[PDB]
Amino acid sequence: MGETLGNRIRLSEEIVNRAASQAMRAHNSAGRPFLLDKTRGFAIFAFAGSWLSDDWFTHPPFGETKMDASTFPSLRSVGNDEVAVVNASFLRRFKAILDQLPLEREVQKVIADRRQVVFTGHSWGGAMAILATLYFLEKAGPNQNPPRCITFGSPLVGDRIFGHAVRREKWSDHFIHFVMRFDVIPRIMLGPASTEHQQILNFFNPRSQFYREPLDPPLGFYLNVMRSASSVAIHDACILMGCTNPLLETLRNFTELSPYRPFGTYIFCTGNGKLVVLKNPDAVLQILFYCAQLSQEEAAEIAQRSLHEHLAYENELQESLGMQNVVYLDS
Amino acid sequence: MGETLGNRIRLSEEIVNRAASQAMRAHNSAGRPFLLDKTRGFAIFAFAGSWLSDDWFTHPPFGETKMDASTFPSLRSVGNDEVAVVNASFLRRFKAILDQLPLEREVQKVIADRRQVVFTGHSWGGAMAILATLYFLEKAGPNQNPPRCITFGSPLVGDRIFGHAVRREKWSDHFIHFVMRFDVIPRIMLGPASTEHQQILNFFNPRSQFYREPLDPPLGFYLNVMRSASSVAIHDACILMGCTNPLLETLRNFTELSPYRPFGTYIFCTGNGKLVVLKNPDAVLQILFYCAQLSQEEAAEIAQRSLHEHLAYENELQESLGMQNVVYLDS
Repeated sequence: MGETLGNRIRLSEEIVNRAASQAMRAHNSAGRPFLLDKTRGFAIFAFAGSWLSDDWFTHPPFGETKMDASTFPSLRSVGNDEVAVVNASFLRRFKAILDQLPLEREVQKVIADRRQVVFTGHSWGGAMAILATLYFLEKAGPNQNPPRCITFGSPLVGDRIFGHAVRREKWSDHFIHFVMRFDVIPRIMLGPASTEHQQILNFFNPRSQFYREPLDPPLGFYLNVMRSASSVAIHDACILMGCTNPLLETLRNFTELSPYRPFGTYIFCTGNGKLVVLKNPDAVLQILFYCAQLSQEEAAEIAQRSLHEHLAYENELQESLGMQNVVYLDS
Repeated sequence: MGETLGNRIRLSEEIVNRAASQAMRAHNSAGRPFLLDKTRGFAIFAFAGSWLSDDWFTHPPFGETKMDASTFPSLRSVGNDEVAVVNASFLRRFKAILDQLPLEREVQKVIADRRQVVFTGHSWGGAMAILATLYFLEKAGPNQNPPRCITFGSPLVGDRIFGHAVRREKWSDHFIHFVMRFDVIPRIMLGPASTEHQQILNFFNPRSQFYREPLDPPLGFYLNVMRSASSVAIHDACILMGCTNPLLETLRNFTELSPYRPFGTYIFCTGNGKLVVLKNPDAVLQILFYCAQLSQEEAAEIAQRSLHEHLAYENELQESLGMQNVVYLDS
C-alpha cells in the first residue's frame, strides 16, 4: 500500500529480504550450485558463489568471449554487427549447471505450480542468477509470468552490446541489482585481472570469516579497483562527448580497458538506510565510482569496511526496506 | 604555408616557441612580476610564477571568490544569476600588478607601436597571463587587434560560469593552454588545498633544481591529484546525464568539490611529438584525467616524471612544432 519500493519494482519487500537470506545460505552448501526455496506463491533459486579465480577469468586481462548465439538468440546483433560479449567463465559455469542438473525441469515444475520464479545470487552467485534469468526469458512460453532476478554485490557480466540487447528486448526491468556503497565486487570487473585476484577472493569468501587467523587483504586492492572504475567511466563520458575510439586509445597510450558494463535496475545502498534507484546504464557506470570515494585516509580501514559491506546485504535491506527512504533518478 | 597548427590558432610557431622561452626566463627575475620582450611585430609580456602557497589559496579548501564585476564587466552574470567565480589569490595578485606597475600604459604603447600583444606564463605565471588578457579585452578600443594568451602548465583559474562568460563574449579562442600529459599543475586546482601544498610548490619551483640536496616530493601527491581530477570529471558527467546537485551531494556524502574548470583552447602534448587540440571545455575536463593515467607502478617514478614534464615545455614544443603531428577534436 502507498508508495513503496516493492510497488515500483513489482517485487514485495518480503521476497527481496527472503532472496537476500537465501543468497547467503546458498554459498558453500555441500558443493551444490543452487538451492530452491519455496514459499507461498514463489520459487527462489539461489546460486552459490565461487571464490576460485579460474571461475572469474578464463584468460587475462578480462576473460571475455562472444555470447552464445545458440543459447541466447534474442541477444544477437542484427546481421554482421558487433556481437554481444560475456564473461567466458560465467557462461561456461552456467551452461554446466543446465547440462548436469535438472534446472530447466525444476523451473517448469514451479511455474506449472503457479509460483513466481526468482533467480537470486550474492557475489559470483549473482552472475549465475543473471544468466539463468536470460535463459528462461529466451525459452518462456506465451502465458508464463516473466522470471525476476535479484543480485547482491554481484560482478558485472556483459559488455555494452550485451546490455543494449537486454534493454532492446524489454528485459532490463526484470533485473534488480543491489550495490553497497563501498563493495568492490560490483566494481572489480571494470579493471583487468589482478595478479592477486585469488587473494582478493579469499578475503571476500564468507568461509574465511571462521578462520582462526585473519586473512590479510592484498595491499591497495580497493584504490586499484576504483582507479579502473574511474578510467572506464571517463572513457564512456568521452565517447558520449564525440571522442573516437582510435583517438582515445592514443590518449591513454593504447592500454586495454575493460569491456564490461552495468545493465538492469540498480539500487545503491548509500548509508543511513537510504536507497537510490536508477535504470540508465550510463549513469550507473558513473555512480559506481562516484558514490564509492573515500575520505580521511582509509588506508588500513577500507579493506575491512569493503568486506563488511559486501557481506551485510541481509541486515542492510532488513532495515532499509522496513523503513524506507528511497529516491528514483529516472522515474 | 600548408596545414600547420600556427594557421589554426593564428599564432606562428616562431612566436609560440618565443613565448615558451620568455615564460621560463620570467621566473625568479629580481622580484619583477613580468618582463617585456619585443621582436618584429610582437610584444610578449611574460609573467613570473609564484611558489608561495598564499599566492595559490587565500583560504582552504579552494580559495575562490567572486570575479570582480567592476574590473571585468563583460564576465558578469545577467541579472541575479550566479556570479562568476575566480581564484582569489590570482585576482588579488593581478590587481596588484596593475595598481603598482605601469602595465596598462606599456600595453597601450606597444599597440600604438603596431605590435601584436601576447601575454604568456608558465605555471602560476599563466594565471597572471590569463587575467591580463581578459582585462585588456575588456578595455580595448575598437580597432585594436585582440591580445593573445599562451600558457604552459598553468593552473586552472575560473569556474564554469567564468568559462561560460568567456565563451559567450567570443573570447575563448584567444587563449591557448599547453598541457603535458603527466604535468600535475594543470590538474592540481581540481582538488582541495593539500596540507603539503607548499612542499608541492617547492618541488616544482625551478630554483629548486640548483639545490645541492634534492628536495623530496610529498608522498603520493600525484595520485592524490588525479583522484580529485577524476572526481570532478565524473561529477560533471553525472550533471550532463541529468543528476541533480542535491542528489550528487548525498551520493558522495556531502564532501566539497572544486569549482574550477578549464576554458579556452587546450593543446595536450601526448608524447612522441604528438599534439591534441580541443576547445570543448567538457571534453577538456575529461581528458585532463584520461591522458594522465599511469602504468607499471610509477610509485617512485611519477614524481620525477611529472616534474620533468612541467619544466620541459620549451624542448617539447621546439620538437613538436618544427615537425608536426597534430589532431583536432572539434575542428
